[PDB]
Order: sequence, then structure tokens, then C-alpha cells
Amino acid sequence: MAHHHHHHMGTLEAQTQGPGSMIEQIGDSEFDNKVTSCNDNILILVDFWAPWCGPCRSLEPQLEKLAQQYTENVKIYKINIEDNQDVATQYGVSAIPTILMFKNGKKLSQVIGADISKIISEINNNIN
Repeated sequence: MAHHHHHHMGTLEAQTQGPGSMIEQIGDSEFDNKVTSCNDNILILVDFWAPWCGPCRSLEPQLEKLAQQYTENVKIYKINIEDNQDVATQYGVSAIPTILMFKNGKKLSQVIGADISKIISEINNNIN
């Protein structure tokens, strides 16, 4: 059963849809503005990039799977200022990519790597 192979070959984006669906893109000056000041108790998931997660390679991220169900309870945001945020250094993460979970101005959990079993565990912990 020992299956375990990631791919840090690079990144590949193909956001055919975004503003209005569930995965929105945000910038630096509005990052904290809508993420940290979020008092709606909704679960915000900010992610860096998509590791070849395109419809012509492997469009199968955990985010879609759960967001499709929990869309009204979750909001995924592309952190445009990915080139310069030591938040990853704060978490001390070394993986591609990484997703952080915010709610009520609080930090709940963070998706490191690609472990569906783990992401469902942490996400379902903080939402219904």
C-alpha cells in the first residue's frame, strides 16, 4: 500500500473560473483586509500555486473536492504576493504548494502537501 510520490517539477495554473465560484484571487493590500478581518466565521483557505493542477495534466486538488460541498462555508483565495511572504517561514513549511486556513481572525489549520485524509481531517474539524 506504500504509495507516496509528490511532484515539485514546477507550477501550472489554469483558472478558467474564479471570481464568483469559490476560488478567488487576492492581492497584498486586500489580503489581510478580507482574510484576517473576516469576522463572518467562514473558513478562508489561502493558497500559493497549483502543482501542475491543470485540466490537461492533473486537475484533482483537495480544494475542489471539499469546496464543491462546503462552498458557502469556505472561500479559497490565491495569494498573489507569494513571492514575498515569510508566513511560510513562520510555519516553517517546505512544500509546493501550501494552503492556510483562517476564520474569525484566527488561524485554524494549514494544508501542507497533498494529503486528502489530512485536509478533510483539519477542514471538517473547523466547519460542518
